[PDB]
Amino acid sequence: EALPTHIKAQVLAEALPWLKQLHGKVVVVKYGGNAMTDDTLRRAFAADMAFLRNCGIHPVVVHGGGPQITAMLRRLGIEGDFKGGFRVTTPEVLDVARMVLFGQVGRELVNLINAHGPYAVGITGEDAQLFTAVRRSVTVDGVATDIGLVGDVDQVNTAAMLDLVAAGRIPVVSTLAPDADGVVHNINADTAAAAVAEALGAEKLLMLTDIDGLYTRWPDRDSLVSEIDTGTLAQLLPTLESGMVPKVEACLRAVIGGVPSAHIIDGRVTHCVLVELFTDAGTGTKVVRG
Amino acid sequence: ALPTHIKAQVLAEALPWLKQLHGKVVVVKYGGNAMTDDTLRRAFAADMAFLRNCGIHPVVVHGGGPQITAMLRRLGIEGDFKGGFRVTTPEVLDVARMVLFGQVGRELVNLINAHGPYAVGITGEDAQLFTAVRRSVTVDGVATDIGLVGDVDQVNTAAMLDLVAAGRIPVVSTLAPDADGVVHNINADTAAAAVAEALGAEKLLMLTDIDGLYTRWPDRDSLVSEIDTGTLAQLLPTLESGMVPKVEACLRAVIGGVPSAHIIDGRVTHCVLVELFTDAGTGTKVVRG
Amino acid sequence: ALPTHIKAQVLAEALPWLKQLHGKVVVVKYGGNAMTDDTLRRAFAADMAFLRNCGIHPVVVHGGGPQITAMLRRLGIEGDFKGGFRVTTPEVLDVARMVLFGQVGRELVNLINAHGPYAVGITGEDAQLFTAVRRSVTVDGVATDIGLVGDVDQVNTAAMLDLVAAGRIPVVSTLAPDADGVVHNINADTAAAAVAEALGAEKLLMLTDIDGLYTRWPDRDSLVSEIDTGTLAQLLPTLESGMVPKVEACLRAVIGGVPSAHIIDGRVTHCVLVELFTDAGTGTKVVRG
Amino acid sequence: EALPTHIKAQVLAEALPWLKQLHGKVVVVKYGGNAMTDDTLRRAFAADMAFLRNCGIHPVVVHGGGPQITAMLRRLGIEGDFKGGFRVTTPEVLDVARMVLFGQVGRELVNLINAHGPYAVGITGEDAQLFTAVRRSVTVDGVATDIGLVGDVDQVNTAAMLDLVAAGRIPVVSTLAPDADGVVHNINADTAAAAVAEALGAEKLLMLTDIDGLYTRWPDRDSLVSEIDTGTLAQLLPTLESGMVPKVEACLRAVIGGVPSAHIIDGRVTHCVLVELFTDAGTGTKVVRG
Amino acid sequence: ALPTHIKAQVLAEALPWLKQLHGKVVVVKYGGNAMTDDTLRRAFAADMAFLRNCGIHPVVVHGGGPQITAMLRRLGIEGDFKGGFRVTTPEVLDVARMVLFGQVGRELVNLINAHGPYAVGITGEDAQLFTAVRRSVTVDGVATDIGLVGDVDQVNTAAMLDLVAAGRIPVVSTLAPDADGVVHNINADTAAAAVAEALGAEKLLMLTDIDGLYTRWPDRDSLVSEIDTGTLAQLLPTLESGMVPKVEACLRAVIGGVPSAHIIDGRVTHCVLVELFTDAGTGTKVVRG
Amino acid sequence: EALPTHIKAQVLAEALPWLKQLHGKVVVVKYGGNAMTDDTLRRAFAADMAFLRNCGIHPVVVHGGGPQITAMLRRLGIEGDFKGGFRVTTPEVLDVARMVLFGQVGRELVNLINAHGPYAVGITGEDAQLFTAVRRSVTVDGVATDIGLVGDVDQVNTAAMLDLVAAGRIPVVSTLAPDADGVVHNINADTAAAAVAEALGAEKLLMLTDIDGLYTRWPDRDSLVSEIDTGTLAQLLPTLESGMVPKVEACLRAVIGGVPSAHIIDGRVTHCVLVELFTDAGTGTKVVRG
Ligand SMILES: CC(=O)N[C@@H](CCC(=O)O)C(=O)O
Ligand SMILES: CC(=O)N[C@@H](CCC(=O)O)C(=O)O
Ligand SMILES: CC(=O)N[C@@H](CCC(=O)O)C(=O)O
Ligand SMILES: CC(=O)N[C@@H](CCC(=O)O)C(=O)O
Ligand SMILES: CC(=O)N[C@@H](CCC(=O)O)C(=O)O
Ligand SMILES: CC(=O)N[C@@H](CCC(=O)O)C(=O)O
Repeated sequence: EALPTHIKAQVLAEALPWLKQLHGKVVVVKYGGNAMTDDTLRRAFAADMAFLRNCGIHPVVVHGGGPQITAMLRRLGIEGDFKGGFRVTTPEVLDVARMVLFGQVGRELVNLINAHGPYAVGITGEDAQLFTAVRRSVTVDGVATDIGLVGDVDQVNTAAMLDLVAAGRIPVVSTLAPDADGVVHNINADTAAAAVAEALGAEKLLMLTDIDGLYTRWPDRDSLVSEIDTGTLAQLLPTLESGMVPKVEACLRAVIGGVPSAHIIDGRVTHCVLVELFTDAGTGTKVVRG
Repeated sequence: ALPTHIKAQVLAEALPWLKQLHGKVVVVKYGGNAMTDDTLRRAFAADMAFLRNCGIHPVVVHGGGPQITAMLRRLGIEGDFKGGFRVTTPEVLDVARMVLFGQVGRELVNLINAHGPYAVGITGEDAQLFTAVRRSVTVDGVATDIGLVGDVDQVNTAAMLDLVAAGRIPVVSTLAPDADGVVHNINADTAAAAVAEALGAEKLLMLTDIDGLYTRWPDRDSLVSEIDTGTLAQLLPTLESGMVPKVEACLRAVIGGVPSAHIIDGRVTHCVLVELFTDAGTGTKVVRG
Repeated sequence: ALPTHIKAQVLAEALPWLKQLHGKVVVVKYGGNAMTDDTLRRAFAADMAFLRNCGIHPVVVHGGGPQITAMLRRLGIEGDFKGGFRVTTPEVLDVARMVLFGQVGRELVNLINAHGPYAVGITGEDAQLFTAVRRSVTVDGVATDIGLVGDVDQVNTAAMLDLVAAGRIPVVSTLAPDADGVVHNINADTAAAAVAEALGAEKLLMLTDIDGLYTRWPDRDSLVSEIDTGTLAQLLPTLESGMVPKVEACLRAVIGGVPSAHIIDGRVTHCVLVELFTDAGTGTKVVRG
Repeated sequence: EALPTHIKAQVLAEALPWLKQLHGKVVVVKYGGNAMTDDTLRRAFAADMAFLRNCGIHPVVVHGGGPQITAMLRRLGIEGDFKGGFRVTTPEVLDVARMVLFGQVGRELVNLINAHGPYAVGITGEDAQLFTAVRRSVTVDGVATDIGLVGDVDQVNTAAMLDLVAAGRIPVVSTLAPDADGVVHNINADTAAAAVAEALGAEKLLMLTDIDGLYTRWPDRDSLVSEIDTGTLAQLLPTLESGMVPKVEACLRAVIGGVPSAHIIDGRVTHCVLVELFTDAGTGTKVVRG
Repeated sequence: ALPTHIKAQVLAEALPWLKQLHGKVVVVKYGGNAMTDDTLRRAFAADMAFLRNCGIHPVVVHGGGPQITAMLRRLGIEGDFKGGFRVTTPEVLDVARMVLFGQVGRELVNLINAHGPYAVGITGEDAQLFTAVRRSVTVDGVATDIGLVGDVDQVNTAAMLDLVAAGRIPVVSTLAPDADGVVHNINADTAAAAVAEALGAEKLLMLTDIDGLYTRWPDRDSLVSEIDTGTLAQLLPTLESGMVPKVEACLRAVIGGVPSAHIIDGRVTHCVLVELFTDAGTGTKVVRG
Repeated sequence: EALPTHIKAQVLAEALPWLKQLHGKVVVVKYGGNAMTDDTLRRAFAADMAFLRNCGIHPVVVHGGGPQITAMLRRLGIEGDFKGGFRVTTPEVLDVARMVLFGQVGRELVNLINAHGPYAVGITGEDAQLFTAVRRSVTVDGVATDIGLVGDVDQVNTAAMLDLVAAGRIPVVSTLAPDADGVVHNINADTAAAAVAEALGAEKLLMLTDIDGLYTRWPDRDSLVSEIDTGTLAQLLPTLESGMVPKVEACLRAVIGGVPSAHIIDGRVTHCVLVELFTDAGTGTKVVRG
């Protein structure tokens, strides 16, 4: 209210280059962290999805739900663990993971976005075979370890996916997918978002995180980088904290696969999506090909 | 081992019904043993792929009462039913939605998708495809609040028909928001009839764990193969409580313009093919009267 | 220098209006200092590109009175105005058309096209997109022939909406043929209102070189931020002659079904963004009453 | 009636793999022999065409009419003969052949199919220049012999043809076609069916015949083959009865030209088309590439 | 040898009629000497290609009475006419259909297709494009059964207009099934008028072996260049029997909404171009009155 | 009136080969000279455009206006000149040129054509960025000379242009266009017509001129040529009168760029367009590739 009108006009006017770049384009947004627990942040995130939609941009939301899965497994008395930052997934764990991600977490996000209109539609790789999985192992200090029904996205039905977007819908993706034999696997949502971004030819991949950005020499807070190329970023990979490794592996996968830029942004900031896309604050970390 | 001239005649006799159903919507209420027995559920999924590959447009509406009850038990959530409806607190809704959409519908989508890229899971929440209005129930003349239980109110018919025209088979979990965004749990039988009417379906099929409608249960000589809605409405107060929702659904759909509704025996492998492409006279057919 | 959390809130607060305008036509009357000052005209063109890149469909109707007068002076053509309209001989029409379509509209098309392939210049002559009917004016009760001056008569709404659906921004020069093919000059304010009504625009924006409607000009305490068409029609005979065409245009558009018309201050950089995506309460909003 | 219901269900269920393979695909069916004279067989054939149509399959019927042509020529007192299994065709014979095939035989089939709906449409290569002919000779013991206005299908308008099928029609093709100079030639219907099958990218070519199938060492009835590759089948060609040579030359042409399989089936069997397509009886003879 | 400025004016004078017919259906009844003489039939086929390549949509309905009679003679089938219609036994129908569709229509399709991929032969049997209803005739007041003779009953207008929109020229043989599937022979003049009305044709052209309508046959001073349907209905009982079907066809078409029907001299090379693109006043034009 | 009807029929019938060649095709017509000053010729030209339109042909009109520009500059007291047959173009001259061409000359032609229906739409390269310019110099006896804001057509938006034609419109093109930096240049209308003809894949380019045709040895009136190949025509280029050089450079550009034929036709003849397209008078000069 206190802000003079000519200043508001200038903020709107400065969005124009970014509206032109994104009009009619796909933007994949990986949604997770505390941005899915704080109620103000969640409603702002959903409003930003409706914002993109009402500018003619095509958002695609890919969500996680690690803590919600862990909580439900505890409530049911199912003992489990993690190893490479991935959840060890028995058939029993997979059923719970799928039921929490698609039947609880994805449902809340669909309903939050739909307070703005008939846009959000929940999907998994199972639906219309929209994408498939291949079982993956993880490295426990150089040795490859079986962790059950954990997968990487293998193939994606680009055409059917873009058909949802053509109808004016915002796909909300829960990261489960069948392999070639129909066995459904749990996929880390960061890696799935990168696979979807590459497959759909997205103009950008946004990854919400609970951090200011990428630090090259953590915990040295002077090591924070606003922009980095994939060559330099791949060298940091052995050095990074285990919590960032999927975020970086996803950025590398997307940008090496042709997505013009991927962005690690602070999901703790209200309207972080609008800040990243329509402002030139230099905030977060931008990854480009190099 | 069957002579080929006999197989040919079985196939040839399907032709009148292929003609009647080609390009038409068929709403199938799926539940009971057809959903839990492994032979029956695989045959049901195959029958959905069969309809799809004849150019027929199936729409599956599924239930999941026992699965919900089992999960509530595991989580220690005690609840009641009233007038056949589950008393739905916000906690019960969350579990119901998570079981129906994240477990039961998921099993059917995967079973159907073994045949091709056809099944898509949806609730009324998705693209606001349908809405709910809160309903009460009258237990001994008094209207009773049972929480977040709804009836299907409005349906985006155009969007639904676009889905089936694109060759998808909607697998519908019966949850939907009201006008204020509050998600309600809807009884799946009532929902299937509402969807059948809204989409202008040519048939409503209601899978049940019984041979058909008995006027004098359990006497198998009281079984009715075909009945009009007028007579069936008179029979309704006399029927066993387990059949009431099935009959109320058939009545609503057929009075709402669906040419026929069918209570069919879901214990029979390929019950959908038997009902649609054969003139066995099995189950109970409901027509307008 | 502005904190990022403040920029975010400015952007977030545009969302209700992005929703209201997405896919809708907005007719903008462009003239006055917004058309001559180099900072304002570049911001106006950028605002048209802004609307286009939000999926909104702007349609610009421009004036050019002073530019016409200047060219007539250079060519030695002496003429008059009557009742605010230019006495239009065939010679005056040729100059008016050449200045409006071949000079003024050309500047705006090029300014907008610095942002992309959007602007297309058109008069009613092109594809017979709209027609004129000759009008007279009454000066002291007597109806006076003022030559080839017209009002917008019929509009090919379907063709115009096809243009904007294709992502083009029509830049309209206000000239049009009558039923016999004779091209008339149309006052741009009256034309913008006629186009807004014909296209079913969601808003009509009228850029003016004033803060808004004053009931007691020049006293800035008589400024009206919102008014209904009934009260505004009563105020009309009392207003300064410079505001009469602006008010008559708003009245015609809103009585003709446009949800709201806006007299906004074209002296303000980005006046279009301010009006549409901000709730500053600036200018004068006209609604049906 | 006596057949138990669970058996009927199983027969229907076993059609599913073949319905999936043929849904949305073209199937060319060459119709001829006694299946066009017996009234029960003819109505069953037409019902099978309506069956395919009402499963979302796209049948294209190509018909012959050798005996009907011969009968009309006899009625008119026009003397003629055969040489390489092909009719010697003067201009006078061509006019009669065209009038009988398109104006009599094709008309009966169109009306039989249309008892089931508005599907069948009669066409020749003349109509919309749907296909052209090139004059062909035949070999009389190693010497090439002119037999008049007899042709092979040269080019086919694949796009216009598929447009008829897109409108939900079942083309009924009489095998006459103009050459490049407009001279209409009579084309053997077996060879024309193979040319149409190749041109339309058909999934299968079905050839109705008055025989159990292909015998490799006729008349040894133990030489009947249910499946044979084109390499092996081409070697039999000099050995075969003159009545089968067009059936085999058509199968070879279609399958070498990319049609996944061609089938010689017994047109004496009611609903032979349904038996072949939706049953795994192993009946008839299937030809595949080898 | 003709001066080029004269050719230019002949071409320029076609423009009003190109405008009237562009995108419109023209139904042409083809028969008589225009169908048998080799110069005339080649010019007729070329004129059909001409219309097609102007964006006009010709639909040809052809006859073949003498050809049918000749084939029946060769086959030894004796038959009669009654009231101008052929007594149609199943045997006569088979020959009529085989001659009309398998011989006469084939010649025209091939002649037209020398100019491009345009002509397609169809009867009412094909895709059930039109149906017949059995008709009798009254010979001296008594209604007489004449076998499988029909009138055009219903027409799939949408399917026919799809054909011409795809750039095809339908060549129609006048045979069609009734409601029970029985194919009837239809008089081609009556059929052409029924098709013209059903397709909303802009013109019906009826080629005839005469200069036009004579009120006092054979006196060439009784020739009528234009007449309204009211007066022409009064003249009908007075006309020679050979003109009756032509006049009854024009009356039916124009009373059924076709703007004009034309009896034109098929003995004249390029009679179709002369009628449509020239204002010679030749033939007889029938308009509503 | 005096002309017998069978002669009129034959004139119409002889148009048929040319109607078949042009149906559904683009024809670019450069309109200029006295055909834009004589009132009978102008109305005949507009009628010929409506004629083409009502035969299903797609005309595209490109117009000039040299004398009208010169007249307006004189009225305004702006001194200017020519050098290589091109107008020396200051910013001041460009503004007048654009205002006269688009706001006066193009307007008269649009209204003349529209007396026949809703067909003509005026456009410049500025509109929807339909085409761009690159500044060009001219040769003054072997030395390259800057003549201000004069351009050649550089790129053309073929798709957007054909969209206007698909709606049934006749584009009337005024030859102004921006360069890559937005600076609008004046383009010689002959060269622009050739660029548009090449870009749209036109079947023919027609250039109205005030001459009988191309003379190879002017003024020898026996040197008039009805047809010439581009190889031979390029050799004449150093010899020709300065007034024909753009006409020839345009024909060469169009035909070398793939337009099947370009035609220099006498704009002094009423209905010259119909004479050229639908008559085989051999009039004018036809240019083909060689
Ligand atoms: C394989 C794996 O770890 N999946 C994640 C899915 C959700 C997320 O990525 O946050 C899990 O927690 O089970
Ligand atoms: C309101 C209500 O009881 N809904 C059902 C939904 C499942 C079903 O109908 O089978 C329930 O058990 O919760
Ligand atoms: C009739 C009339 O006065 N037209 C205006 C057009 C321009 C404008 O409205 O600004 C004129 O000054 O000629
Ligand atoms: C060339 C030739 O023999 N044509 C065949 C056509 C019909 C058929 O193949 O059965 C004929 O009998 O004349
Ligand atoms: C019923 C009838 O007489 N039909 C006509 C068809 C041909 C025509 O009209 O020229 C006939 O002679 O058989
Ligand atoms: C660069 C140039 O000479 N343009 C031309 C445009 C019109 C025409 O070609 O006739 C001019 O006269 O200015």
